[PDB]
Amino acid sequence: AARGSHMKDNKKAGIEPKVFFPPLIIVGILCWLTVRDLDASNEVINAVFSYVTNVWGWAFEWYMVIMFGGWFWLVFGRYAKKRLGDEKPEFSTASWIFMMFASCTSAAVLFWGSIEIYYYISSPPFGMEGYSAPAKEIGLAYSLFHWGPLPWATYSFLSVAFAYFFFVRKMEVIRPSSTLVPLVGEKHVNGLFGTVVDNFYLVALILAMGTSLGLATPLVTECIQYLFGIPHTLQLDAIIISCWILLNAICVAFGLQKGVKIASDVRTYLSFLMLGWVFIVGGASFIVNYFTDSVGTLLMYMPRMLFYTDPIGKGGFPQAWTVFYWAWWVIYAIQMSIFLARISKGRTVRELCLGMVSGLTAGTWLIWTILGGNTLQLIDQNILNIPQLIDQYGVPRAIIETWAALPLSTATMWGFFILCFIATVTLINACSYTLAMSTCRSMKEGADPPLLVRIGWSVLVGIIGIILLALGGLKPIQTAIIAGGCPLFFVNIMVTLSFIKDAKVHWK
Amino acid sequence: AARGSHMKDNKKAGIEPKVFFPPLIIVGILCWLTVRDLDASNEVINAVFSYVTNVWGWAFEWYMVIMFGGWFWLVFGRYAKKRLGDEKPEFSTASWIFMMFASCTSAAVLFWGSIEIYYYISSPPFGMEGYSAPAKEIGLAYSLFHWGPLPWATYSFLSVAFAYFFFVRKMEVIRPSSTLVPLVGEKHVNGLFGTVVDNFYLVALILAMGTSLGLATPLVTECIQYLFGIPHTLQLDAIIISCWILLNAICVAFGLQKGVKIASDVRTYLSFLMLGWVFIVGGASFIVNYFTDSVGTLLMYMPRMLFYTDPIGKGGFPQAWTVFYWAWWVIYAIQMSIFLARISKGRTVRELCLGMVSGLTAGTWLIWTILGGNTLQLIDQNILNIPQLIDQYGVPRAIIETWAALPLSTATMWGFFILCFIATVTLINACSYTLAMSTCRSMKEGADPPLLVRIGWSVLVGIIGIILLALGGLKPIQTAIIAGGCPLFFVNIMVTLSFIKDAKVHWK
Amino acid sequence: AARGSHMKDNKKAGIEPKVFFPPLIIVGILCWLTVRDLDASNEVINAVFSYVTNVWGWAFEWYMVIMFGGWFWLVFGRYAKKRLGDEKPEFSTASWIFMMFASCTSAAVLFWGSIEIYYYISSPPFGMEGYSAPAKEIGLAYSLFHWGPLPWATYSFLSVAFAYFFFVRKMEVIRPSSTLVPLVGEKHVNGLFGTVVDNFYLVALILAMGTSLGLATPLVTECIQYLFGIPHTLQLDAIIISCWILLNAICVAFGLQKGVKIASDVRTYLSFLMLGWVFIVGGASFIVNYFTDSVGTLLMYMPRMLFYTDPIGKGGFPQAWTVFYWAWWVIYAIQMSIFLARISKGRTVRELCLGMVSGLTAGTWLIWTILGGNTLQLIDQNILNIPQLIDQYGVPRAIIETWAALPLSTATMWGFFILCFIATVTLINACSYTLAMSTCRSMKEGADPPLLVRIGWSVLVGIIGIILLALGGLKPIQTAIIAGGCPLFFVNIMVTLSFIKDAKVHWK
Ligand SMILES: OC[C@H]1O[C@H](O[C@H]2[C@H](O)[C@@H](O)[C@H](OCCCCCC3CCCCC3)O[C@@H]2CO)[C@H](O)[C@@H](O)[C@@H]1O
Ligand SMILES: OC[C@H]1O[C@H](O[C@H]2[C@H](O)[C@@H](O)[C@H](OCCCCCC3CCCCC3)O[C@@H]2CO)[C@H](O)[C@@H](O)[C@@H]1O
Ligand SMILES: OC[C@H]1O[C@H](O[C@H]2[C@H](O)[C@@H](O)[C@H](OCCCCCC3CCCCC3)O[C@@H]2CO)[C@H](O)[C@@H](O)[C@@H]1O
Repeated sequence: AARGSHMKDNKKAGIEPKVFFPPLIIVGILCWLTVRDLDASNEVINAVFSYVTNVWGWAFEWYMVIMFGGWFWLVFGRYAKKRLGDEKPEFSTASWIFMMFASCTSAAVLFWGSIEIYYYISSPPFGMEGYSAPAKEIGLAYSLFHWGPLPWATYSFLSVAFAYFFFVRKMEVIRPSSTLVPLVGEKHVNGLFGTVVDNFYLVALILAMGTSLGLATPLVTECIQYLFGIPHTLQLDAIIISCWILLNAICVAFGLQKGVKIASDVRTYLSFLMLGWVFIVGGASFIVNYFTDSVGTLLMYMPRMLFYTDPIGKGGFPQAWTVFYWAWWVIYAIQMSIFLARISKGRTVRELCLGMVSGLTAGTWLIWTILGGNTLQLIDQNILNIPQLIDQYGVPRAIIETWAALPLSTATMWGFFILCFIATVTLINACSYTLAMSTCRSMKEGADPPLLVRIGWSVLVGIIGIILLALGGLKPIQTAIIAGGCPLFFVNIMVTLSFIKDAKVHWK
Repeated sequence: AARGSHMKDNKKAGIEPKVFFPPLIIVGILCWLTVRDLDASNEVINAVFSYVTNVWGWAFEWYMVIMFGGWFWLVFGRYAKKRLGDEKPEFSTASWIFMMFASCTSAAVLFWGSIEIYYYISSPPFGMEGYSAPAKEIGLAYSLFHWGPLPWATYSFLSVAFAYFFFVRKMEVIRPSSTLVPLVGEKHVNGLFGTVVDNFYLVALILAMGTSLGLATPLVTECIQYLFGIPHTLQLDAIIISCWILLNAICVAFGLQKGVKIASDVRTYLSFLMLGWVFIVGGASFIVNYFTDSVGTLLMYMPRMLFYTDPIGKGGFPQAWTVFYWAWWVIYAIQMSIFLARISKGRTVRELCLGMVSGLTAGTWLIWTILGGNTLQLIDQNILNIPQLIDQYGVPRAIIETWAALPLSTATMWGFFILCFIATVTLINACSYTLAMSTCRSMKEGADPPLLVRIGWSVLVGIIGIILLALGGLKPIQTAIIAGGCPLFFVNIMVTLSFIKDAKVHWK
Repeated sequence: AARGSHMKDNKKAGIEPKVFFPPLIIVGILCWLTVRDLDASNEVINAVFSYVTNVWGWAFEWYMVIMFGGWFWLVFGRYAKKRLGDEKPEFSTASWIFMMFASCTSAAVLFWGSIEIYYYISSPPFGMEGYSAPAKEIGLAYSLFHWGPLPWATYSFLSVAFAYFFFVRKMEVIRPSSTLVPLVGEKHVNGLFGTVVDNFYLVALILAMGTSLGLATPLVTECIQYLFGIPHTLQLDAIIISCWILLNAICVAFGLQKGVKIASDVRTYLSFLMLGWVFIVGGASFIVNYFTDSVGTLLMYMPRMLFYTDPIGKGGFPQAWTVFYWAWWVIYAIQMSIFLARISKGRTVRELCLGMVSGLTAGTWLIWTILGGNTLQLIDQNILNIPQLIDQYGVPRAIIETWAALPLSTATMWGFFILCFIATVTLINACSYTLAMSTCRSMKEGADPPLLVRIGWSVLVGIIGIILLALGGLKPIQTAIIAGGCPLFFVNIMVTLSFIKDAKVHWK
């Protein structure tokens, strides 16, 4: 225990058993149990989904309401004009929006963007009849709601909190625990409380990352089946997941940050090209008209959508969608808010709140109205039988089918194939990075994490994906999200309370 | 006419014939006529209800709209930051809310809270079908509307006006007339104009107080019938009303202010216990879910509910409920606003407007969603046949039946019995006090009113209750409220105009 | 080319070939082609209507949304407190409102005010059933929308822009082109760009003026047929149009500005008398109740109405009405905004925005609810068969029939006859004035335009009316409006961008 041991900040690199082992053990144990009996796992998975959504769905809904309220408080309250770092923004306002407008590009987004409208239209909210005109007229509006300005505004409290911690308090924050000192004290932060918090967070994050794989993988393999004729099987999925891991491993080992960043740029520009293409050849005039109509419908129904539980009719719509999506929002809040904070030094509180909500919803509104308007038309015109395609082949095939129904079919599918593939590479890279940084001992800033830790995490995330795929269907992915959401409900609130308490003292 | 007669402020105690005799004569004459022929009275009662609501319902609706607008003007306008008395508030912000949150406890509230949803659900607005899902889905929302933030916000103009008169102008105000000097001048105030105004007010108030009895009494006697087996009759009602009068008389004569105040505290805490109990054992999960859903529905329909007259379909919904309840709101505005003003010295205008609307609706929202969600479930599950119970026994019995349907039935009914009983004691005490103070000569501050005047008024109010009960049903109570509302429509407006005019001069 | 030619501002009077000839040629050519084959013109007219509304209707809708947003920016933004001229307003606030509240009086307003509800009720939006209760309950609300605070608020940007140009920049502005210097530069303004802009504007205006005639004329002749027995024919219409032209010619030639102004005053006061009469004897109680109900319905549906395209059901409602009316709004924006600017010197930006929206909607709300509530009742009670009347005689006859159905039938029709007649005289006078001023060389301020130019334009406008009448029905009038609207979509936006750019520099 010597010598010269406590004569400075820690300054050495490696794993921190505090937070490295428990996640590994917990996710490992869960994977093993899931695989023991896939049919009984699915039975429990379904019971967990139904229980949380039906019994605690209301709390997820009130969380979004409160956070939405917070956005107004930030935009109009005492902090509106506070600068987040006295320096000038490190980006032009345009590159700043472009960076948000770019982070919207993802594989999960192409998944839900392409298919969620089919579900809204066939099993409508508010007791409407499946496939009726009124079901069709509310379909996109409900996307504009679940992926619009309201959900994005709920990230504002956390984004401002983190930019305040980074740039006014000048704290290095990696783990949630590090922001809670104003709230519970250093004893609790550094003790067991802060350890549990950080471990619950990491588990939720790990599961969430697996779900991203679980959704992105089948899209890529359906593209592969369509383009090359290689049949989509669970083995093809395990093969592609392996390639991503190896690719990641080669990128990390040889430190190709430069190349990965360029890939990130290509995915962003390909996204624009692909959406623009779908718009131009998918029925531009209908899409513009349908979007316009859906805005007014969204504005009218919004308060109804925000507080919807269907307690009389019990059709289950809010439970299946709103609660699940809100859990998705809650799971990714800290992660997304940190990234928004980082690109926002020098901006004012109100500037951050207005800009992020503007640029981010532009991104998501565009994706869901173009892909959703395409899908809706294909259903309307009987070009596809989506129910039949799903019952036979699975959801990912039905999605690929909405893409291949467009002109220049083979070229279009090349575009999408490339998009979903690079997106997943940059997602794996980013995922492995975050997990490594969060489970290793405090290391000098600007330094990359221990390589073997980083690769090891990518492998565990890949395992989770293949199991989710083995389990089959949407339900396992949805329940992993709902599960992770439950703890992070409390973690998110704790970080914002911590910010609010600190700000009383150091922001006046 | 001497001597030394006008060498100071009046400083002596007794009745003021200006305002003591006319009310007595008017209410006496009305009681006598009503009793002459109960069946013809009821016929006229019904015709007065239908006429005012159908022909002048729109004016009651626009009154609430304007007053609601005024709330925004107060919160965002030139007066927002004005303090109501330069002193520090005489209560902590918590005890201040608790005092509003406490004034919500009443017998009339348990009456309407328990039953109004049955009516909304069986004879729905907007042409919906009775007992349909959509009727059930709007039922609580319509309670959240009639007893929510909008009606409470309409008291803000009067509450601010009175706190301005009490604490900035330092005027002793008892009667409405005393605030009108800036508006019509001292001649009119002290002359016939101010006398008519104060007499119309007192008559409306007297009728309104009778209706409180008329509603509270049958609840207590249904509790008595349930608990002790004593059949509910008109004679049992006259007996209980007598006991309240005697109780009041003993409390006043021996000056037991201390004890009455403690009773007030018990009723407040019993209310919390009873509502909490109903919530915990009445279907907590359904109640939370139904409340959440109803908020969104309320937010969506609010503008429609605010301006509703049903002029095409003529189903009569707004006339039966909204207009009647708005008359109820209008009748009690001055009284409630004076009480809100008194507990608000030292608060700013905006503080008063935000706090009262927050604390008061918390109180009323809780009462109507718990009691209404209980009742709705009992109807849903066919535990009770409310229509049958009402046709056979009357509304009060159906209400008691929703309470007795809960676990620990006998204990629960003891809780409610005690609640409605003490509530009525403190209501009678407060009622008799106000009437005495308003009909007697200006007396030195902090002094209790002439005892025989005070008891005499409690007796006249008791008479009005027993007649209302003799008349039977809801209609007589509703028409007395609508009748009183008509004059006070103009009185309320006069006080706020008076405040607005004065404030131009003395508040800048 | 001499001498002393460029030693001052131009200072001489006559036509400016830049902008005098092209309009004349273009409208002349169009008139001639239209008349060549009335049945084929109507076929093309119908195809132009369907194409613009269906394909580009969305752009008209987003234009109103953006302009509406601008109103909030003006009321709450950096310019809210800027004064439009440092002088004191040249009118009392009352005479200022009265002047807006007066400009609402017109023949076109009596036309649409009287009949549009019949169309809303018989061919309802949102897939409702014709003549159903819900169709009737939304009917007036849709008038309150198309002629309410939202459309009036969209004039605020242009009204503020022109008052800024007139009173802060002290520029003489007659033609749109003259405001674009900050936007495109003097070269473009004085060159071809500014010439095209001003010519497109003048053509749109000329067509629009013809439509006013095309609507006002048949109302007057139906009144003439009703009162005097003279059969309504195309020849009677050509005769009345001639009388207006001659009347105008006599008024202009002998410079009877005084008398025309008095006529303007009479029309204003007659309007009040006629509306007040219709209200008092047309079912006051129903009208008050129906208006109240319609406000709440309007507030609830507004966001839905604002963004409505009906892309699924394709019932065509928004295309037939909203898009057409928005084109009407767009066509008259510059003209109306100049007039609002002129009567608003010395007012602040926010004052102009609040006052104009308040006074103007008071005017239009009153007209459409009184005339629309009258018409609705006549349909409800089966006093008239409007469809039958229209198929047989045309729309103008059905309108006159709603007026003649009121008590004192002969006197009422005298009132309306006089109203529509003087209204059209003052409209022709104002129209001819504007066209003259816009097509003639810059002349010294306060000077009347060349008389023969002024009369000549009134004649061309009269021709356009008679052709529109020869074409028959509503469609030609609607398509001329939609046609003119398309160019002025861009002209309106250009003036506001020009104002915004200039204001950055000279308003701080
Ligand atoms: O004096 C103490 C401080 O209080 C203020 O807080 C206000 C802010 O000034 C004010 O902008 C803010 O308004 C937003 C309140 C929350 C509204 C939530 C709803 C917004 C609209 C509909 C969705 C929900 O309300 C806060 C209090 O409720 C501000 O924080 C400071 O300006 C002020 O100094
Ligand atoms: O200059 C004169 C004074 O005017 C102001 O009054 C404004 C206030 O500043 C401003 O806050 C207030 O806004 C509320 C207007 C009423 C809105 C009613 C609607 C509110 C929202 C929807 C329900 C109805 O409007 C008033 C005028 O309409 C304020 O009284 C002062 O700040 C100011 O000095
Ligand atoms: O610092 C730069 C300037 O920015 C401000 O602009 C604000 C204004 O202060 C602010 O009042 C204004 O609010 C209105 C924004 C547009 C809202 C449109 C919606 C309004 C409600 C629903 C219909 C549409 O937003 C502007 C920016 O979006 C103001 O122009 C100045 O006060 C300020 O100095």
